[PDB]
Amino acid sequence: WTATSGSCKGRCFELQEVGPPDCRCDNLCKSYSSCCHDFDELCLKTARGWECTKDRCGEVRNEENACHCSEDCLSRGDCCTNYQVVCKGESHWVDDDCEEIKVPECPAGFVRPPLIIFSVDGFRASYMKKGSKVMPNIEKLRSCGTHAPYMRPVYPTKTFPNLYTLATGLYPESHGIVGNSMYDPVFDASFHLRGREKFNHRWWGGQPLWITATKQGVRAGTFFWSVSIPHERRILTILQWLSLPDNERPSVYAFYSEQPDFSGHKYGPFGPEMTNPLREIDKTVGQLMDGLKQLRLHRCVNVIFVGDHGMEDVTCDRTEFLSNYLTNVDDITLVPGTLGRIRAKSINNSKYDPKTIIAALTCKKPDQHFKPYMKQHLPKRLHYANNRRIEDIHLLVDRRWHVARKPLDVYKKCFFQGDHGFDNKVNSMQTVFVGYGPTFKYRTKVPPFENIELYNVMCDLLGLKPAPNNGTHGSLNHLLRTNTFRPTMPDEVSRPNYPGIMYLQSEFDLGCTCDDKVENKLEELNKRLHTKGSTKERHLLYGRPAVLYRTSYDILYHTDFESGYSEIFLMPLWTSYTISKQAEVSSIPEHLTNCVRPDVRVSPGFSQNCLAYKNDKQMSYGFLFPPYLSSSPEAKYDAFLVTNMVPMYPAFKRVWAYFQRVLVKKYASERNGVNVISGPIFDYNYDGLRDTEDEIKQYVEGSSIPVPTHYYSIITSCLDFTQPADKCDGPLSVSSFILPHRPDNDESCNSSEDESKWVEELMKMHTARVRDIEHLTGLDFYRKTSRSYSEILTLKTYLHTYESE
Ligand SMILES: *[C@@H]1O[C@H](CO)[C@@H](O[C@@H]2O[C@H](CO)[C@@H](O[C@@H]3O[C@H](CO[C@H]4O[C@H](CO)[C@@H](O)[C@H](O[C@H]5O[C@H](CO)[C@@H](O)[C@H](O)[C@@H]5O[C@H]5O[C@H](CO)[C@@H](O)[C@H](O)[C@@H]5O)[C@@H]4O)[C@@H](O)[C@H](O[C@H]4O[C@H](CO)[C@@H](O)[C@H](O)[C@@H]4O[C@H]4O[C@H](CO)[C@@H](O)[C@H](O)[C@@H]4O)[C@@H]3O)[C@H](O)[C@H]2NC(C)=O)[C@H](O)[C@H]1NC(C)=O
Ligand SMILES: C[C@]12CN(C(=O)OCc3ccc(OC(F)(F)F)cc3)C[C@@H]1CN(C(=O)c1ccc(S(N)(=O)=O)cc1)C2
Ligand SMILES: [Ca+2]
Ligand SMILES: [Cl-]
Ligand SMILES: [K+]
Ligand code: NA
Ligand SMILES: [Zn+2]
Repeated sequence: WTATSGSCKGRCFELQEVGPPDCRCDNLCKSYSSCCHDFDELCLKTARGWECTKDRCGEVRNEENACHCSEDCLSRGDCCTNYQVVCKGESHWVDDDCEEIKVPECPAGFVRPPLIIFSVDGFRASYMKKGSKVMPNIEKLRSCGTHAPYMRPVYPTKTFPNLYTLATGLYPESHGIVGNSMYDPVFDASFHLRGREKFNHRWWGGQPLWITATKQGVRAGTFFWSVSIPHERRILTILQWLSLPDNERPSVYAFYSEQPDFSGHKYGPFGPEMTNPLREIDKTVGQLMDGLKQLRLHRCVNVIFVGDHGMEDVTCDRTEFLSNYLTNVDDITLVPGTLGRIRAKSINNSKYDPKTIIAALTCKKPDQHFKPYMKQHLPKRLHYANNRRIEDIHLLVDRRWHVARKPLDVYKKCFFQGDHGFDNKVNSMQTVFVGYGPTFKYRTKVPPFENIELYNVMCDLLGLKPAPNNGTHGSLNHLLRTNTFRPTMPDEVSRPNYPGIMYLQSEFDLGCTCDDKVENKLEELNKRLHTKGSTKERHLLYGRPAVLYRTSYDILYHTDFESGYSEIFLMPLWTSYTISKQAEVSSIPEHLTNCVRPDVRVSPGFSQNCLAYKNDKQMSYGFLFPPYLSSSPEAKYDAFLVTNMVPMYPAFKRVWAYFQRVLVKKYASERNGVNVISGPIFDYNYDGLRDTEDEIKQYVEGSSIPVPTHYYSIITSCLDFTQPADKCDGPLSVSSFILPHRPDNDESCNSSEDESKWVEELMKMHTARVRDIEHLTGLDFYRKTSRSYSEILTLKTYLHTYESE
């Protein structure tokens, strides 16, 4: 109930919300059915439109007008945005040359440059180039300020998950808004685009920027605008707020546009109808900048122009139907569209089985345009699993397609030509970032980055301490002229041991054998030096990784590789090796096929054993440093040490062997040498974070050898590929992956073919940031380079995407 009989007199777009049944005058009262009776009349004036004309100049203040052209309007803070242009012979902001803003130029009483976030729904990254002729204001912001060629949204690339990720710095799995539509089984409640449940605070986790600001004494404009408030009015309201007295004036503001998304859905991302929405957004940017200029704020405010996601061509006819795969289609609930999420229609039905639903959906049709996953098997880069609102069964839908339950769902609901929501690596899903103002750099292009990073930067812009989030604070320092955040490297928590030779061969009873009993003073000081770290500068190029948790581990040196060997997990946490352009690939000699050798530096009690692998009929083993890349027949024996062994399903060994035999050398050839760090990952609770030992769900049968959920590799080289990886004077180039360690290759539909037809495709799908690996392992990489730490942070957030131009 609202007693809608109070009044908005002098309260129009009030900043503090009043509590029902008292009537509201804030920019959200409409959405709650709570506005006072006179809200439209007082607060939503439209008379005479949005612009001054020659004949309105110096008019007598008529309070009924939408905006004003009277002499007193500047001091009132309510002129039309083109007032000075029409009536005072001023130029529009867009017509002025750009001039570097070296320092904030702010009216007296401003304690900090205000921040204005101008968010545009569905603004695909290529609109910047393709619509440039019709967006002169946006283009000026872009070329004069700091811009990225695109910004990566989060998955799913829908509006709510992305705007709330912008506001919090969190992955959807952590902030809780995991789609535009959700069921939370704990609440037994559903979240929908339409309706009232979405307003309940229990959906919205983390701490969004407006709450972070308020808690730390920085006042915020109210971020959300009711759909019926026209754009012109939103701008005028922001401009009016900026005229409040110092003690009342917010420092941070948000504008949101439903365009171009609204039209993109109807006409497709490049429909001829899309030009007008782009012109109209540009005109709105023009109104804001002209309005700031009138208030002498155009060289004081930092403006961020940011999108939530792009838009792809998608039509009704490109829909896959679950009714073409499943017999039991009525026993499931599907969240449909550009992603799929499946659960049982009824929790009382004990005949529901996810294993058989997944199998019925797996590689069933030659050109199948979706792929089913258990959520924990989704690419780790999507960070889309650790939330009870995310159903166990997920369908990743190919770009340009939909998934629906039954045909009736599509024609009893072609309307649309655009949609979005797909995998956040998809080119058409990328969106925009421009920063313009005193605190951003001048005429600077920065590489693409992810929208989870922006919260930290928005906090830096406002002098706020960010709540804990998934950005990597300092990774976007290169966007900023000042207010940079200068982090220190995390402290190493565990120091390694450096074991020498301590065990005799006969102390080991591991059930392992090797054909290695064949017998030199010249070459015997040589082997000793190698085991003491003589070649370590070659193979460990960026320092050893730091272990950021409490554990017991040994550094092990070898001719061709160095490893940090965990006495707790019985295998390396990391193995580091460098492969030059010139390196040669050899085979595993016949006599050494099943060779595993005790490591006399490491106790039998802290070693794996071959008997466990023999007994475990499902599980085989692989090696972290690849025997194929040994530098000499003699060095090859090191690759067969029990301390280089890791557990691997036979199906996974197909993947791993092709990576090690073919791909590593291919990259070294293409990149002029590579440094590789590989290792296991254990993430049994799929939270993106390193497991402790007591979280491990699977061991090699009859042993304490834990089975990894994933294997990573970090592959580093010189960005200037004229220099070899091991003699690089400047910036680095990296690509990484986190491959799922699975007992089958059901994910790859072409896996009965030769590994040259499917393995690299699988690896590309599981591309990762070094930072993703850092979370999953508790390791910190690149500790010793000649590069600045912020540069290294940017490198650690880099994702190699494998999309074309
Ligand atoms: C991305 O960045 C984010 C933010 O930094 C990272 O997420 C953090 O990770 C931490 C480790 O997982 C986690 O710390 C835990 O906090 C628990 C208290 O949680 C509440 O308080 C915070 C602070 O305000 C709040 O943010 C939380 O909000 C969550 O939950 C509500 C709903 O309940 C949601 O509205 C909200 O969206 C958010 O949900 C997300 O996180 C939760 C986990 O908290 C997930 O379950 C959800 O799926 C969702 O993803 C909370 O309101 C605290 O209780 C934990 O302490 C336990 O573990 C420690 C280990 O140190 C142990 O010693 C303690 O005893 C305790 O164990 C006890 O409880 C266990 C479980 O019941 C039980 O098994 C034991 O026996 C014990 O009884 C823990 O410290 C932190 O909460 C989140 N923060 C956020 C916002 O998500 C994230 O990791 C980053 N991602 C990556 C890949 O890097
Ligand atoms: C919620 C809302 C955005 N809103 C609003 O005023 O937002 C202000 C804001 C600005 C910046 C923020 O973050 C920051 F500053 F950090 F960048 C956060 C919020 C009103 C719109 C209603 N909405 C929809 O109806 C809607 C629209 C489209 C889709 S779809 N089909 O997925 O495209 C789905 C739903 C979206
Ligand atoms: Ca984990
Ligand atoms: Cl959704
Ligand atoms: K076996
Ligand atoms: Na297969
Ligand atoms: Zn949309």
